[PDB]
Order: sequence, then C-alpha cells, then structure tokens
Amino acid sequence: PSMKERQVCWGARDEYWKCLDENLEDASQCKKLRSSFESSCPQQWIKYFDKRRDYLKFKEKFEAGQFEPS
Amino acid sequence: MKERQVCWGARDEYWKCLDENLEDASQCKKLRSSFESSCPQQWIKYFDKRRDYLKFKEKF
Repeated sequence: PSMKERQVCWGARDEYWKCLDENLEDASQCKKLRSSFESSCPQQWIKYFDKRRDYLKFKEKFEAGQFEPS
Repeated sequence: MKERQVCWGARDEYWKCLDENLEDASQCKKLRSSFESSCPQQWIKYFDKRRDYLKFKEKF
C-alpha cells in the first residue's frame, strides 16, 4: 500500500484498539471502527494485528496476575 | 520457584516438539498434557497466543 494507505491502516488499527482498550474489550461496541479497520488494511495485516492483539492482551493478563496476587 | 522452573521447562519441551513436527500439535499430545499439568491456565493461554502470533509472523 502507499505511505498514505499504510498510515490510514495503522491509524484505523490504533482507533479500533483504543476502542477495545477504553471500552474493556466489548468488541460488539466497536463494529463501526472494526469495519473501518477491515476496509483500511490488507487482509494479511488485519490477521497479523488480531494475533498480536490477542498475544498482548493475554500477556497483560499474565503479568497482571504476577504483580497482584489475590 | 521450582514450580515456575518446571512450567517454563514444560513449555520449552512442548514448543520443541511443535518445531520438530512442523506445528502438527497432534504429534505432541503427551508433552501438551505435561505442559497443561505444570502451568497455571492463565499462563497456558498466554503461551498459546504467543505461539499463534510468532508462527504467523514467520510468513513475512
């Protein structure tokens, strides 16, 4: 994709993630920004970003559990 | 701390099984059982998501 298209893809991924972060992962609340993300990014990049998101979220859950024993 | 070393070792042995069998997890079911038995559930989910990510990142 062009430099512009890459920036629009990365910004649409940032807005979608920012949606999921702020709204405590309710993803049926970010269907508009998910559409924008899917329309803006190469299919391979959407797959890469979704897998990276899952990794980072579960890593955060893992490190949280270690820092705050109950 | 022992339990923690055991879980990391189990995750290493399972992952090395996946590497040697080109990611056919069905070839590594006994090591998968050992991994699940040695690690907290929260950790297994983290490691599984790391593995899914790193294997996909390899195509690039």
